[PDB]
Amino acid sequence: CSVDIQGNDQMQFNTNAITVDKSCKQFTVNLSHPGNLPKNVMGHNWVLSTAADMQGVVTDGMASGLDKDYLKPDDSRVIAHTKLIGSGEKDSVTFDVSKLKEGEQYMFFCTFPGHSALMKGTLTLK
Ligand SMILES: [Cu+2]
Repeated sequence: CSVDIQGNDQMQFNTNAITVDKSCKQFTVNLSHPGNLPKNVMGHNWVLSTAADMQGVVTDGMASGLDKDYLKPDDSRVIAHTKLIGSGEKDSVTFDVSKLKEGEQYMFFCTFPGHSALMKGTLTLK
């Protein structure tokens, strides 16, 4: 596995490169959030996808807007999204690891309006 990742008010993250073990049936991510800069001024998503899909889930996800969770509905290009948290929250995602092959490249990110540039990392498997 579990990671404990957290973003600031800088538009950053920490763990801009994850590694999930194969000797582990599921994976869980926990997002937290640090200063008082609300979920309309700095919210952070932790969405996962492959570095060939991101443009979908960033773009289509900024289309959706706030309420939709800056990440559209269904998106079968996401294997894991937490939700848009903000200052003082925490949330979590407990996904399968079936859902990921090995020898694929997966990037993670925050679909809020422009933080998918400084907030990206990688998820390789194992
Ligand atoms: Cu963000």
